[PDB]
Amino acid sequence: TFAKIKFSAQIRLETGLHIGGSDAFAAIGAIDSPVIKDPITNLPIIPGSSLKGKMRTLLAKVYNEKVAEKPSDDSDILSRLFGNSKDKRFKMGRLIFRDAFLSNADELD
RNA sequence: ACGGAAACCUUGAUUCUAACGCUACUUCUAAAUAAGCGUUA
Repeated sequence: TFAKIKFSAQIRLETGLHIGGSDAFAAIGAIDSPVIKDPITNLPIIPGSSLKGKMRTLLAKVYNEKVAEKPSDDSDILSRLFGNSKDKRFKMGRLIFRDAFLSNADELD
């Protein structure tokens, strides 16, 4: 059965978040450590690469049953969802992450 | 059988050290617990 399930949620920060972007890329920021933003709305975002990497690192301490010096000698559980470039049968995972844009700018205003 | 696959803008950092809400200034100035004894008898 070919289906696609979509875990949707609202990530509410409970402390200040600093994902951090390049100084000249996310606009020229006067501050020394700017956060990553949307190139048009100039609102902070949570890129899907951030969530994917942090989730893979966290589940790499639980569902690995061993240690890995690279994200290639990983468990089948992590490879099947996030992907492994050197494995033929998991060259792309079953999880697709998305950028998380600001959703409550009205409420903040 | 998508110039594509895999990749945390990440690790370590105390908005901290020093500093008397302090110096000067009389609750003070005059003041008898005292005055009046009528008229009748």
